[PDB]
Amino acid sequence: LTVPNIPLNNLANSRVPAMINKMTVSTDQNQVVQFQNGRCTLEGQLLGTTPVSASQVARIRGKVFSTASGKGLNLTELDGTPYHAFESPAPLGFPDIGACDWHVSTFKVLSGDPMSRLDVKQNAPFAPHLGSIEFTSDQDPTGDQLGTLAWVSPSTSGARVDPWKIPSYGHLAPPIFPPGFGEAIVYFMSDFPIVSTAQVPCTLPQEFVSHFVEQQAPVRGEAALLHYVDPDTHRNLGEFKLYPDGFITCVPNTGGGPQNLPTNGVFVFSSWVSRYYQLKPV
Amino acid sequence: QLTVPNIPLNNLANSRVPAMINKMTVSTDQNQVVQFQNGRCTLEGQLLGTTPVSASQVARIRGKVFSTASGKGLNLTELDGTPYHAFESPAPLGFPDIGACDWHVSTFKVDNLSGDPMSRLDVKQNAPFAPHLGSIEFTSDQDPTGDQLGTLAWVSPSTSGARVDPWKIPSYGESTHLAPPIFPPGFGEAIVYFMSDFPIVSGNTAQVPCTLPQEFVSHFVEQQAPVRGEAALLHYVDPDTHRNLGEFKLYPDGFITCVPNTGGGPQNLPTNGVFVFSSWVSRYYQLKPV
Ligand SMILES: CC(=O)N[C@@H]1[C@@H](O[C@@H]2O[C@H](CO)[C@H](O)[C@H](O)[C@H]2O)[C@H](O[C@@H]2O[C@@H](C)[C@@H](O)[C@@H](O)[C@@H]2O)[C@@H](CO)O[C@H]1O
Ligand SMILES: CC(=O)N[C@@H]1[C@@H](O[C@@H]2O[C@H](CO)[C@H](O)[C@H](O)[C@H]2O)[C@H](O[C@@H]2O[C@@H](C)[C@@H](O)[C@@H](O)[C@@H]2O)[C@@H](CO)O[C@H]1O
Repeated sequence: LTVPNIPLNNLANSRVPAMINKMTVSTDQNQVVQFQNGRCTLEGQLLGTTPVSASQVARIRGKVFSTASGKGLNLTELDGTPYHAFESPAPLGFPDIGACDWHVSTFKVLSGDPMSRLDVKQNAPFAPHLGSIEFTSDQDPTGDQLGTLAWVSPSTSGARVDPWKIPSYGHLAPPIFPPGFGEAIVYFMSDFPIVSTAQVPCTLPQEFVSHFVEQQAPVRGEAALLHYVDPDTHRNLGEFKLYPDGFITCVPNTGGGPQNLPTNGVFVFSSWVSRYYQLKPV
Repeated sequence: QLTVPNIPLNNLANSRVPAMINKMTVSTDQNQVVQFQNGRCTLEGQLLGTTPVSASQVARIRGKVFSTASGKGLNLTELDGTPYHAFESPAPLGFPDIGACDWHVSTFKVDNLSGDPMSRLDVKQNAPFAPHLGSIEFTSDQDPTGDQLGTLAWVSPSTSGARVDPWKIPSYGESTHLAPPIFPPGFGEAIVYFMSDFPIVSGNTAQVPCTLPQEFVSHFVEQQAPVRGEAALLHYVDPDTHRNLGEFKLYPDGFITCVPNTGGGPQNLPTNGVFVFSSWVSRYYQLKPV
């Protein structure tokens, strides 16, 4: 097993199309998350709606159809092949930013302005598991539309967007529980236009996901001990544990944590360790 | 030891636009020379041109809005906001390389958002287009200010009568330190182009070619493998049956070739195959047609 030999700031977010710009721990270190993207086991098994490429993250494709009030999308996979309402929560790569309006910029798969912005609410007709969502748009999209989540905003006036939530979809990756004993889940944060924190967290950089899928490495221990290394001085900046279920922890120093580390370090696999191997605080 | 990504073609990203690869092809003129600045990396992991590491850096722009007596522009930075220094690159890393057309780039202001946060920056590749020196002019129907970060959304012709040719690169300048041209390397070989659907208005097709899938680029950067021959022989393999569907050569300078059958080529291959490194071979190794 290896992890990507790529500095953190050259890694992509796995929940929105953006680069990672810092790490952090949650304000409540017992907080449980259940992100559906950026989920993959160390052996390379994708979970939830997680796709392989950073260019599949938080994208939607579907055929426009007429609903009672306007238009909707009958979803397909991003490659245009049919979506089958089966075991996954939604088509692969479907956004997982819950409890907010989405604004998705799509094109018809040209003359004039080719873009449509689809404004999607997560209310009753939002049924991505079944394969359909509704939208309003100031443009006139028709046919086969492919696009990318552009920004998010509150579901109702006065509400706030919490990008730590996931949608109700109508094989949902399981919750990630802080494993105890002072360890805290490490979240990888990206700037992203959120109207009304304005950073989106994820639990694995996208290139970690493709790395695990590509490598199909056997898991040889209860956790993988990683070092976060300065690529210029080659000094070890901190210890992290990578768990088989596909998330990373550290022991954050009180009043601090991985948010105080440089954002240009490289994670390097060091050794397999037991589940209760104690980390040096960071 | 050199490997290539164990990822099927349809799960690979384009290295010139933010899109997934949906097929391979060869150019209609098989002697056509290209000089793309993104998707460029040697087998030893040396990035060339403006090529970034991540698929989510591809064809993106960041900069600070400034005004002139005549209009507005962006003073470019790198995508992480750090200063862009004109040195040995054509532009900031990840900067689009779709030449000779108007660009339409959707940006947001980095940091307390209210209302519609997006601005569409309309960029012309005329005189004020000087990304190598670190600035471009734009017009916009919105009101972007401050630190704007965004992604190429679509492209359209420079003039009314014109077409978009996504096989061209910009004029970045003046010496701009371009990644060198890629010539078809002889022995009946044709460069393999990886295509993605993308909104090109008034292109002959709505597709953008690139010469390396983006995950190949990051793979080479990570691996930092030594080059041990004049070319790497690859097989394109069906992941279910494990059978070899065709021979390809991967060159040290960072591109892939095949010998296409007359009237055909890799465009006729299934799109769910995986490239696998086979062996190092001589420059003169003659490929079986595909
Ligand atoms: C449909 C539409 O055009 N709505 C505009 C408002 O934005 C909507 O806000 C609601 C919640 O209030 C919801 O997020 C929709 O998805 C938004 O499209 C707009 O409100 C202003 O901008 C919003 C994004 C909101 O977040 C806030 O910034 C502000 O109230 C109003 C005001 O210009 O115009 C509406 O047309
Ligand atoms: C500034 C503007 O919005 N102009 C509209 C034209 O779009 C511009 O076309 C020029 C080239 O003529 C260039 O591509 C700019 O980037 C565009 O913004 C528009 O042209 C029509 O739509 C274009 C996207 C393109 O498909 C063109 O072939 C087509 O004629 C014209 C016509 O609607 O209106 C202009 O106001």
